[PDB]
This record gives sequence, C-alpha cells and structure tokens, in this order.
Amino acid sequence: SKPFSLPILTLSELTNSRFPVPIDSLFTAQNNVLQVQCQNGRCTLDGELQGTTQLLPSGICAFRGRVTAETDHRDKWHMQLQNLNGTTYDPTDDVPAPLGTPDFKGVVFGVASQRNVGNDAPGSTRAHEAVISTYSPQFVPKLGSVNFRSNDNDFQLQPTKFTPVGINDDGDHPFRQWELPDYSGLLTLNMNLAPPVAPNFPGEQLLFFRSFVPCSGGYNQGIVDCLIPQEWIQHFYQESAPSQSDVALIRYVNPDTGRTLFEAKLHRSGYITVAHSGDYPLVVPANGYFRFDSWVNQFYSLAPM
Amino acid sequence: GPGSKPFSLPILTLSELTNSRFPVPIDSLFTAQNNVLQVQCQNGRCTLDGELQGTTQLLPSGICAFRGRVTAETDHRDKWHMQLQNLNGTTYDPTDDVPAPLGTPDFKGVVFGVASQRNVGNDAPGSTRAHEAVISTYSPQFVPKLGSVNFRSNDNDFQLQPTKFTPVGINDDGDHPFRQWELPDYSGLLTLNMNLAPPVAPNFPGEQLLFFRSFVPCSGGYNQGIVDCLIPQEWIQHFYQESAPSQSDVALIRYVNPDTGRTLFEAKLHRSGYITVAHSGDYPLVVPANGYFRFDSWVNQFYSLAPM
Repeated sequence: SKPFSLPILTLSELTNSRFPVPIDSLFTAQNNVLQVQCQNGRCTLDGELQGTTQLLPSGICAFRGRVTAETDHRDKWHMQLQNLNGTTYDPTDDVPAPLGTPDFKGVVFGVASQRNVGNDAPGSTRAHEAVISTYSPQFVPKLGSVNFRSNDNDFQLQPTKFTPVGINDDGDHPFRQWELPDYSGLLTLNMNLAPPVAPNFPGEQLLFFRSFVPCSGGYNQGIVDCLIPQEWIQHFYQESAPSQSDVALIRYVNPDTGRTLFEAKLHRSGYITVAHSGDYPLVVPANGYFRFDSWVNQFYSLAPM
Repeated sequence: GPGSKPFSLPILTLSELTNSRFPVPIDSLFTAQNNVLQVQCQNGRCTLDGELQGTTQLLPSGICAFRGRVTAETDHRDKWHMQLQNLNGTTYDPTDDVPAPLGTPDFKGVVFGVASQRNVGNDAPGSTRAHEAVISTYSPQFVPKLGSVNFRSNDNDFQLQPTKFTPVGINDDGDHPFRQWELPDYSGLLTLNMNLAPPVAPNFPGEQLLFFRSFVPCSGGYNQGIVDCLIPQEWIQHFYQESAPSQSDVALIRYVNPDTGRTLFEAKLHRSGYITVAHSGDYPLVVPANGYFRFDSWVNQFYSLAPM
C-alpha cells in the first residue's frame, strides 16, 4: 500500500488553510468549552476534503459569480454565486456552502472586481475595495448569494470576483474565528459540516498553524488558526495514502542538527495534538519541519513539550 | 544502473491549477504563433528535477506580493517608499544571486491591490490600516533588487510601519502598456538585470510554446488581464518536493480525458520547465473540464510530436 507522508516544508513555506496568507508560527491553546469546528482547512489524512475546503490558496475566502442586483441595503451589492471554477453552484449539494466560503464571524475585506460579458460594453472592467460581513443577514452563501459593501458605486450587473485581503471586527460585532456563520441566514441550521475536533485526553492540546492577517483599522491582532496548512491538504489529496490507524506519529525535526525537537499526534480527521498545559506560542528553528515516523494510536503517550 | 525516483506530474485539472506568475486560477490553455516578443519570465520558473529559478518561490500568496517597511513619504508619483524584507520576514540581501526578492513581479505595467500596516514600537503599537495601493513596475522607484519599491495610494493614511502589499490584479500604467513579456528594471534606470532565468523558445520547426493562461482582474479600461505562465504553480511545488532526476532534456506528456480514457494531444515538457506543441498559429484550446497532463516517457530533442 502507498506509504503516508508529509511534504517537506518549513513554516514560512506553508499557507494558512483558512485564510490566503503564509503561516507565521505554531501555537498550542489551552483547552476550553468552546468548539473547534472550522470548515476551511479540513481534510482527512487519506485525502478526503471536508466542509468547504478546496485545493487552491486563491480559493480561500474568495467568491466568484455575478452581481444580479444593486440594492439599498448597507450591503448594497447582491452577488449571486458560482462555484470558484465558474460552474453553476447547486444549493442542494451536500456541502455547507460553496467551497472556499469564509468559516468565521466578522468581516473579510478585499477587492471586488468585474469584467463585462454580453452586449453591454463587453470586456470593460472595474475594481474597488469591498467588504463582506458574515454577520450580515444577506450572507447566505449556502442559498447561493452574498452581498458586499463598497464606498464606490461604480459597479454593474456583471461577472464579479471577490479577492480577500484581510479580516476585521464588524463594528460592535467581534471577529470570532471559531464561530461559524449561518450559511443559510437567520433562523436556519448549518448542514454537512465537518465535525468538531478536540483532544481525547486533558493533558493534550490542539496545536495550530497560526497566521496574523491584515486588518483594516483598530487593534485586532488578526489571528487565524488552522488545523493543518493548505499544502498538507494538497499533498494528502494527491497521495491518497490509506490511513493505517486513527493516529499518525509526527516529529518536528531540525534538519540543520538532525535533532528531533518534539513529537505530536496527527489524527486521521486532520488535526494535531501535543502534550502541553496552557497557552503556548512555540519557538522553533527556521528550517524545522514535521516528519511522519509511524502509525500509532490514541493510547500513545506523547512526550511533554 | 542504480534506480532513480520516477518523474511525474500532479493530477490536477485546469481549474485546480494556480497561475505561477499571478495568484489566481488557470483559465485556459493557449499556444502562440512565434513572434517578435521574447519569453523570459522570472516567476513560475522551475526545472523538472525541482530547482527553482529566477524570482520563483513556493507560495501562491508570495506571487507579486511584497513585505517590508514604509521608511519614507516622498514627492514621487509613487509616494510611499517601501524598504523590502524577504516574504518570510528575514532581512533581504541585495548581494544574493537572485534578480530581485522572490515573488517580485516579472512584467512591465501596474499591479493593483491593498497595502496594509500593523504598528510596532512606541507609536500606537498594534494599530492597523489598509488601503488600495498601486505599484508600477515602470517606475524609476521600482528598484526591488536594490531593496525597495514605491507604491501609490489615493489614501494618505499611511505610517512608517511594517507593511504588506497584497496583489489583486494588473493594469496598464496610464500611457505605458501592460507587457507581460517585458521584464522590469529590477535595479532601476540604466542598470542591468542579473541572475535571470534564461529566455525560452521552441528549438524545433513546426513547434510552438504552450501556455497556462489566466485572465486576471483589471482596475478599469478594457485590458484583458492576460497572464501566461510556462508551468502552473502546483507543478513547481510538486517538482520541488519530488526532485526526480531528469532522464533527458525532454519529457513526453499527454493530455488525457479520464472520463473516456482518450488521449487528446501530446506535448514536449522541456527540462527547463516549459511546454511546446506541434501547431501553426495562435490557438486557444478547447479541452474537457476534467482533463489533465500525464507524463508518459522521456524522449529527445529530435522527437516529432503528433500535430494538434
């Protein structure tokens, strides 16, 4: 059978799978009652994509479609969604939302761009700053549309792309990276979600690949934690190696010295735990990377780090 | 002989591929009739056994991005002077054998996007701002090899603080045309570019370059946003991981429809990391949505491709 493996990539060679920026650091968080259930950056070790996860970093928190109405909501521009590859989005599909849809509560700011097709000035373009709030009642991507705000009113009912740049609070409504938006809007339930993940033992904590993304004013730190980086997801999808157990053993190695620095559990659902107690931002050598050593199980006792 | 790791391509459809010269998906395949223009792009350059070249790095998020600090507000058209770090935040060294910091744009024109800041130090640390910004590679202040570029903004809410530029699209620079095959002057006016990945061209009669084409966003006007890359970013990432030894200068690759099993056409994947096909004239390909290239065998410079 095809052997499981990790790609060989340093921290600065990795992309955040929940926002299209490089990984900045590794962080392990103290356990709490709040649920970790992100929908982007979800993939099993044998390469099954889950939630709203797709392969491209350019897909993450991006939208593609057409503006089909200009309204007088604060979120003025009504954007009917396609799939990111331009095919027609089907709301009855067994996904939470179109692949790449944001999986947090707050705003994503960026640029909405257009290129005309059809009889009305085909090939004419425009691009302006735009904001999408996932708190908005018009944020209904599962149903097939989202609305965006712009200070500019130079927009047409034409094919549209949204490129994310950063995140922020939505005025008084805080940026909450672990709170899912209501993909179908108010008074509806989310469906087809990737499951929540948690340590099976109190001495273990989730380990995150952490990014500090851009913010558009205020003092928000722009913290976006992902379970596994986008490149691991891409790698597992290509490889499709069969998982021999529920838990893979991985070691963080310094190639400069050859030393193993610490070990971790890489679970079959696609997340990592370490033996540690408390919030801890790791300090690791620049050339360090995770190495897959063996299939183990839940009853492996991780060396404390 | 000893064994060697087999060469391969990742299995990805066109819409599962990223342009290696601008951070957007591939839209189509295009083969161009030979013409007066020279192809010497610096992004999206990698050998088949995984050696990155030019200004090529691994992250799509790296492509046409900048990281550094705004160290001055000037009187240039490109007002804000941005001293560069490497994209991973380490200090940039102008004496390194690269054309410019990795990820630097490799075309003449404008990249528009957003410049963002987060303060450190004594002055309101942790405060942020982000605004539309434009960087022109025609600019005399575009001197990334020397360690800086300048950007424009209609907004003047910028500070001398850690700064990132996130690219969104391209355009012409006013009267100066967007030229994807013209390199910027990385060290500025009246200086020479160095350490470049080499020019690329068909060496065999009846053959043309095949491009992975994207139509990227533009910020007004009718520019088509056409950015062609020699190989998509995932192929580069794949070769970098695999490091499979090249058995030849030319790999024979075939475009396959997995639904039917049918081979649609064949192409030469040259060791330098570009593709040629047997065709005469400009030709926008029509291919099935599920199609992808498959590596079949190593051949040589005198292999004769079936016409497509």
